[PDB]
Amino acid sequence: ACTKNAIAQTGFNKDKYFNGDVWYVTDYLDLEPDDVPKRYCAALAAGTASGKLKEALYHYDPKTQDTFYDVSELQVESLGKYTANFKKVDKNGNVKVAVTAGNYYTFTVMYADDSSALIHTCLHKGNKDLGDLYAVLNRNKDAAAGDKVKSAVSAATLEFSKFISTKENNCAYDNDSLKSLLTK
Ligand code: FDE
Ligand SMILES: [N]
Repeated sequence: ACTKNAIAQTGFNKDKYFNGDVWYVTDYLDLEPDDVPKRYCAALAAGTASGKLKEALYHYDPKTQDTFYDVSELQVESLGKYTANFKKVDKNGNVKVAVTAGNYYTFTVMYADDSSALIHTCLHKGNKDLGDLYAVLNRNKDAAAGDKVKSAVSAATLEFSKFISTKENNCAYDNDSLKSLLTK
């Protein structure tokens, strides 16, 4: 179960975050960490598409090759805090698993600037028991976490040393599919 009410960044700039571009997960912290593998690849694109706030996700397990995409129309709880009822789609947006009650995640943007971010996410999926998952994002898939985002990790009373890097997994991403999924 999730336990954190993450606080959104003061002065969060939604139009900059939700600009349609890709964010790569570079490091993550799962508070119930047999919930996610120690090796993993994820990325997202976030933007407004025909007036609707949307997020597209990509996950890839670099060892098993398990792959999936998702898209959601986000609902606003407060500035920087969203609820996302997801559908699993192929890379082209064709629905594999429709939106369903109880399949949603929340996310909170704790820190963002033009190039980096710290988010909290709480996933709910069927009768699974999942916990809080923080992620450091960058616009550049290879970027080491800088002082702005690391300071935000400390300000959340977390230790960056505990975050697991994605950098050594040979992750390669289909950026074109994340961007195009925003419309789907
Ligand atoms: C490492 C990592 C990182 C991440 C991130 C993320 C973000 C930012 C967001 C998210 C979300 C999500 N996820 Fe995530 N993630 C991860 C992981 C994961 C896993 C392992 C999974 C599977 C689960 C189950 O089913 O069991 C997921 C998962 C997930 C999901 C589900 C999808 C479907 O369709 O089913 C979702 C919605 N993820 N995510
Ligand atoms: N996740």
